[PDB]
Amino acid sequence: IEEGKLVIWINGDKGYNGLAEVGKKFEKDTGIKVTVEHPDKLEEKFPQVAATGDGPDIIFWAHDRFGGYAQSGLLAEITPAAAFQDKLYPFTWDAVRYNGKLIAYPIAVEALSLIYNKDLLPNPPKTWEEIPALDKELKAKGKSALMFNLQEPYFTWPLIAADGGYAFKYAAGKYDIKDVGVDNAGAKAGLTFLVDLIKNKHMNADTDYSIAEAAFNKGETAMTINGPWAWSNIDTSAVNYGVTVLPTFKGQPSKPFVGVLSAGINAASPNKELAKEFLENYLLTDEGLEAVNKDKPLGAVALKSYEEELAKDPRIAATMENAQKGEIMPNIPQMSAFWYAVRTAVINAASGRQTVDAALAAAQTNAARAAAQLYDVMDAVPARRWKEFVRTLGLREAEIEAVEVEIGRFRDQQYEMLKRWRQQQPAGLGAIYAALERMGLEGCAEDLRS
Amino acid sequence: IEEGKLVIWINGDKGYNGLAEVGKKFEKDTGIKVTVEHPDKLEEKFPQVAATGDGPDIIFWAHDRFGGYAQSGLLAEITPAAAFQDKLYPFTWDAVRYNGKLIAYPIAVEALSLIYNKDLLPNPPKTWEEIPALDKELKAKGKSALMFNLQEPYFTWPLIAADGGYAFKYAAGKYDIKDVGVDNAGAKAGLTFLVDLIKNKHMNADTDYSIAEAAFNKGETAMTINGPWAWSNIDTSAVNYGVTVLPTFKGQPSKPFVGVLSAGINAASPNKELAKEFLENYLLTDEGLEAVNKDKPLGAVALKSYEEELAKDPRIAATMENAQKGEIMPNIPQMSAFWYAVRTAVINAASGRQTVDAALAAAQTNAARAAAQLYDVMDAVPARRWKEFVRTLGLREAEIEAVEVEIGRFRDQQYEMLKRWRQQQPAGLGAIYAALERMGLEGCAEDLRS
Amino acid sequence: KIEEGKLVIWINGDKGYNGLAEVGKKFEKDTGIKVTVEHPDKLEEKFPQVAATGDGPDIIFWAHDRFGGYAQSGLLAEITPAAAFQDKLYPFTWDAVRYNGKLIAYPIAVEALSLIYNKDLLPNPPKTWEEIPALDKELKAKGKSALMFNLQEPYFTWPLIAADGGYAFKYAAGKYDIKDVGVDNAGAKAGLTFLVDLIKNKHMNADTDYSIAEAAFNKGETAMTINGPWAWSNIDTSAVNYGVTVLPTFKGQPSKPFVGVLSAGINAASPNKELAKEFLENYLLTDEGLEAVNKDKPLGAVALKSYEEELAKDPRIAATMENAQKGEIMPNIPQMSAFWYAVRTAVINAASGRQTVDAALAAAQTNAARAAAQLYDVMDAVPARRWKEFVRTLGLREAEIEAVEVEIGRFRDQQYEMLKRWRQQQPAGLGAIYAALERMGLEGCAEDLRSRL
Amino acid sequence: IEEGKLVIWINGDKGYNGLAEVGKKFEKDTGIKVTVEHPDKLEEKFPQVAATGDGPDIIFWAHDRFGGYAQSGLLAEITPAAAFQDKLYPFTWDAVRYNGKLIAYPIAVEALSLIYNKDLLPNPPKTWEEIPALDKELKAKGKSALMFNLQEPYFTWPLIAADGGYAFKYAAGKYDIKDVGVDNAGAKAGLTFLVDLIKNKHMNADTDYSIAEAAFNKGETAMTINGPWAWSNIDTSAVNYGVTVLPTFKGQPSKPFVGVLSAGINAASPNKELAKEFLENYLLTDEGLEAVNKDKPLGAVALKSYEEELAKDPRIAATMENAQKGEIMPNIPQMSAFWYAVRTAVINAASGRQTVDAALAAAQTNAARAAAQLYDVMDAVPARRWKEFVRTLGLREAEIEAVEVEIGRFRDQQYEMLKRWRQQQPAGLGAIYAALERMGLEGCAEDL
Repeated sequence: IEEGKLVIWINGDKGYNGLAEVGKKFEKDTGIKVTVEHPDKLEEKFPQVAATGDGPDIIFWAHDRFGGYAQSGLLAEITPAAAFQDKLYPFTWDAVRYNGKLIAYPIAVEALSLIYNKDLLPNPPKTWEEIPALDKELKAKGKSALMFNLQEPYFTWPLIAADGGYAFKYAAGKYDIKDVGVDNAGAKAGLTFLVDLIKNKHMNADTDYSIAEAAFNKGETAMTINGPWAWSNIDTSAVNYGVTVLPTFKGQPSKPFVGVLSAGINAASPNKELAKEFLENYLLTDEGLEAVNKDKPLGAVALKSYEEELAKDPRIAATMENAQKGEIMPNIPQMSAFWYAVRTAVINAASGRQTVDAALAAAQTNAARAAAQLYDVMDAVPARRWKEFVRTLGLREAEIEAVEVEIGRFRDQQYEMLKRWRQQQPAGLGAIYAALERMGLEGCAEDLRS
Repeated sequence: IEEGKLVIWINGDKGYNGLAEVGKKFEKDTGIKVTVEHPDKLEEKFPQVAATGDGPDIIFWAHDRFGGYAQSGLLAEITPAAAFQDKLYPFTWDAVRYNGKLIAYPIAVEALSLIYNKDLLPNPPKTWEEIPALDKELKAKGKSALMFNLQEPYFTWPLIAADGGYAFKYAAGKYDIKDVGVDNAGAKAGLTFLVDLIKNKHMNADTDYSIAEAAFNKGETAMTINGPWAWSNIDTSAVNYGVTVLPTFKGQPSKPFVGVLSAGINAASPNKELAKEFLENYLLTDEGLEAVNKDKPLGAVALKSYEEELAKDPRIAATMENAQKGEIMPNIPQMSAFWYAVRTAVINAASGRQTVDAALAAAQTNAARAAAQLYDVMDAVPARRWKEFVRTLGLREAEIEAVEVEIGRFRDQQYEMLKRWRQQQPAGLGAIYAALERMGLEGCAEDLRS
Repeated sequence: KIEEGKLVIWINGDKGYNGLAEVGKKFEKDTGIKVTVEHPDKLEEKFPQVAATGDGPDIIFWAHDRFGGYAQSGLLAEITPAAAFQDKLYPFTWDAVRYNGKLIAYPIAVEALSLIYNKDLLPNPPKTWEEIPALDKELKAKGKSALMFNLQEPYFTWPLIAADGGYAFKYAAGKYDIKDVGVDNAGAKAGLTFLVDLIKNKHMNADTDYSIAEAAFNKGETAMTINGPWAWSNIDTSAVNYGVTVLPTFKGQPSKPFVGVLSAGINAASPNKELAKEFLENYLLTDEGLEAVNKDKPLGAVALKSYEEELAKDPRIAATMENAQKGEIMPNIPQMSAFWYAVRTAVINAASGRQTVDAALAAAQTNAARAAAQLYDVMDAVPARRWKEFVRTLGLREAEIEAVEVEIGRFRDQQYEMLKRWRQQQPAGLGAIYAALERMGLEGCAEDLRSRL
Repeated sequence: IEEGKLVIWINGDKGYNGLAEVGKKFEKDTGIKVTVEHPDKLEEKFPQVAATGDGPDIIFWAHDRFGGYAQSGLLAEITPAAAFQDKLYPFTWDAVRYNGKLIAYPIAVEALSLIYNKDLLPNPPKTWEEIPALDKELKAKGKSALMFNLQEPYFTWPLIAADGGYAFKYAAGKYDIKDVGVDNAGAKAGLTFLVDLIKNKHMNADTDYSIAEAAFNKGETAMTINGPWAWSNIDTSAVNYGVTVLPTFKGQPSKPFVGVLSAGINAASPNKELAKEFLENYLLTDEGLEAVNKDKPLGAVALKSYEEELAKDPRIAATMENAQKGEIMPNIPQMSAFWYAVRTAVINAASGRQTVDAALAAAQTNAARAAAQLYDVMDAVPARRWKEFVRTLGLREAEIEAVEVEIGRFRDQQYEMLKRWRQQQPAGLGAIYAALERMGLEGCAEDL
């Protein structure tokens, strides 16, 4: 990397024009040129260019991917003054911590909230338990009380976690990966309540993001569950809506997963604290944070001073309230195995394939097993290119030869090769992604995101 | 296709500008404007657009692929006067014959020849038997007598056929498919002679086209076996070279396979007698072939009058001499199973995996079975995209479901789907290729052309 | 190496082999040539193995469907009965022992499904399938059901699927047209849709099998079942007072059960074909010879007319024959195994809801002539680790094995291509796979595969 | 099990009639009837019948299988007085030890030795390094110096271990599984010496047990490597032979694996006090051990008093000398993964498919991986009976469904089921054997 200069990588949906503008208020005080760039698959190019010792000085992305980055040492430890740490809400620091050391600056905070049609329903329920009675009263007008995406567990989790569910237990600054909380009594209570809504025809097991977003925006439903990304389409529609706290369940808050957009500094940067005075004293200010929000809104932000003027908008105040009541999304890569197991479980419980107890007991076991993720990779790559693929991944021929001399069948060898490769190299630095391009299988890469 | 104008498709390695000039005098006498276009992957685009009723009026391509076209009735039958057929060499007409009917006009003919470095070897051997002694005499000089591609059976076939090998017996104008000649005494004699060269380290089994063309063009070897397509890179190269007849084996001539560049006309063209007036009266003349040859050389051509002037080049005289000693390449679809079988046999014989008699006995049985080609397709497509692939091929949902309800395991379903599909749609109309690009997996497409 | 100047008969152990032996020793008491009757185990599968060598018995007794495979591999001699003798037996029975226009066996007995009803729970059995839902309602108030029969095997559901116009393969000229299957036509959809409707209206269960249904009827828990004459013995032992009658009509047309004919063929390698034709025509296919076998174990209904109207004084036997004349002869071609496989998938899937009726029958239509499913079953019946030993024991040559392995890479693909190539040289089905698995000490795999035919 | 009675299970290979005589001198002094029985594959029936709480009171078997038994607690812990333990050779006690606890009584000792034709070679070499030079001198008379089984690593191991090979490190009473020693400099030295013998045509890579036994018994070779089980077939032949210490390599002794025939007591026996009184006071004595030796010879025994009388046979003294210079075979179940890796490694080095260093580096990794054995199990069971097989093994339906909900392909599911099953049930209790027979798959049982 070139020294005496700052280069920022920001996602293209974000307010990159306003961000660069803070860089000119920074550059006329020191003379440091800021070029902000919005490459694509930035999250996925950054760890590959950074493993060489190259890339940008500051990386902007959601906090969950920063834990994988920090595991292979691609992010520098940050050392904000204790006075500066009190300028941001404390839970945002938990999201940007990895094995006891801070690795980035929290910027904006995002969580699900309850969105309701003010015309069909002036005062939304404060408890999940009220919703079945209110759905019956609304079905007399061809309306329903609540529709939201029941296919992805991100949307059903706030209820499954309210009474005591959790993904991976967090103590001592580390996530215990063999301590998952989807089989406890609280998760069973939440999923059973969600399953009960479906058996009492208050919701349909087939509702997905599209069906629910259409229903709410066409006035057919009184409430939905969605994040600030969906506020734009509700603006276009004629619906007059409000955003508010998620309903309690058994008296406790729904816990949506919280995602924190964060600014990390490259461990291979020579300008490490010339970058951090830009973040602490020029961007994480009331003035500099407004330049980015006026380009494209950040939603709710971690810096208290600017949050208290943005929270003059009840929508943003609600998002923050829901975030402070929620659960920080773990920044470890094992979160993918968790989503896979929990998604099968909610699908299976909602349809009757499994009881609630069987669905969650299976998800409990399968949340720590990585096999399913590997078998999917093999079936995303054409078998004629299997050996080339893991050579390109970086598994050395000694390990390859060790597999081939005792494993006979071809598929068995590939699984054993991929399994042993994942045991040497943790996810996720975009390695599987980077390999498919050097083989000319971007179509296969493409599809393996989905 | 538009009526009252001609569209020709010719490959880009061919002299399309000179052909266009022949097409421009054609319009000075006719008023019919002729457009020459050189799309890529044309062998594969033509049968797809022609099944539509579309495409060009005339298609220029190697005669072997016209048998598949003619199998689906995609090319118009031609009936040139006997006076005109006597203008071209008689064996070229056999190459454009299919089910007793002529389906194209022959243009140029090409076959392998012996290419020798006249500096390291003034008088090339007339017999294969001379070569071991001459390799000894040159390996004391750090060079070798002969290197040629031993990976593709196209190059080894002239020796296997000399003493009595043949692909499918040709009697009365039709190929007997339950009569294959790769297990006879002559084929075994020819192949063990080639294996013995390897066991005496006069050649090594991993020489391919790249290795051998480099070796000859940098002067490391005295002889190679290659076609007229390789002459120009030898021109740019510093080696002073000659071309002549292939060596005999056991006193009989080597029999290379002959390929004929041919011009068929679209069975769905409304401009068919305008197409046959252009080929018969303007292109297949000394003047029209000279226009294309001055653009890029055709090599040896089928029209006797112009071949007797091109043959003042010993290079071209040799190519025709070798073609007349060889055999026309069969244009039937079973030729794919044949090449697949024979390539396995030569590779396995040259490397020692099999004895000569076992390699040829297998190639004999496997010569008519196309199963192997289907299994390769399965491992060229990622299993995640299988169902989209056979839908895109045109296999209907009733047949896909009929397979899945009866056949349990995944690979078995994959094969049964393709098998049933190939029974309704013959090869090779470029269906499998067109489907893969249209899913955005050309990476899989190219690797399957390979 | 068969014996001359002697007769050896093979008959199944359920049949009356002692009675057959006396007509065979009464045959000798006029001829001087003795007949040994033998009831081997799995005779049906040992015969084509020893008969392909040129050995085995001179006469083979078995169901007619099993003889078409034999006659295609030339293991049975064409028979030449006089037209006068040919007129002594019911005409449709001769259709059953015909293959490529030539007669290949002698018909002896006839057997088909019938409607079996509890005379105490039900004085008048319904004569239409359409009556059954109303009468089932009426018995479910008394803890009973109207009708239970095996819904796992399509042999038992076919009579209803065939009533309104279903058929397996159309039989014209002297051959079955294999590209003319009749399980997707309007009549099949009507019959199968009626049967699924019985299930979704809780008048029957999709999981009823032969054991469940025989138990229910024989303990009086259900008023009707559908079964053939083999099951009459267990209903006799039970206390149930039962009758046998014609199957119900559907849409006004008769139920069409499949007809099976027990037949006597002669070994193509026997030197005693004239001695065989002498015994069957003049000693067994007579009223004595047929009463001697019926005296040991009942044959049911018989093909020779003179004796049938003597047996048909038993209403049970009269009903099986009436039902047989209303049905169609089971095709004796080898594609019938693929047919059963396809239709059984279809009835199972329609009755359980995995498929709609339109789709279940459309798939069986396509799959009715394809044999691949049976080959993939064999691959998963043999442990992969013993595959090469298995195909050697079948008789597949090493050149064929090696030719597959050099061209095809993946294991399953090689396994199928070997069996596929093996089946192209050796036709189905002479029980070769069964005999090979036993010679390796894999009887467990052997039976587990016979469990499925 | 019946109380006030002894039931002993011994293999039909051993002198069971002589054992029963020791068992009736026990019945005339106590009044306790002893039945000795030789069931078939008792090795596999015992852990199945012992887990219900049944089976025999005393089990006689090779010490290797007792570590699996002790891992599931099927054998009683013994605590013989130090006075008794001093009557047997001390290394034999290490073989009947598991997690620091004694689990059986050592009876007999067995190890490979160097067998030489005293006619073709009066004084055998004491050194492996002498053998190439000595082979050339014998190949002038159509003979060879040495042929032995090179397909099973049991026979090649003594030389690979001489200069520093080992399977798993033995700390104080447990084998460290994150420490395998077939990649070290000494293992490479021994295996390279053996490959060199092959590349210099002193041995052929295809020699197996029969070829080597034939060659030695037909007089065509001067030396072989084999155990005392082979002395009888060499007696039958006309060859006049001797038995001696294995050759040293780089000055250090060859270290063969030693196996100890041992007597364990059923954890469910109500007669454990009577079992130890029979073994301590009646069998493991000079009187009682020769009563079984008269029936069929034990070889070398663990009891010093009686071994010093049998070691009057130079054949037997050599067997013991080789065992005291060798190492006890580990009784842990991970030894199957070890042999699998090492057998591939020696084969591939001997054939040229791998270099010595690569073959040994591969076996180093693969010695701790059990995947290969699971895949082999799947291909021994017909796929139509995979799910029934995993039920019969004892994997519970919740774990089966957890696989079926997430894993798509059938082969993948059975592998995941079996791997998870092996992680909740250790080897080797003969479970896979018991399951295959209860399904009617005896062909599948034997072949496995």
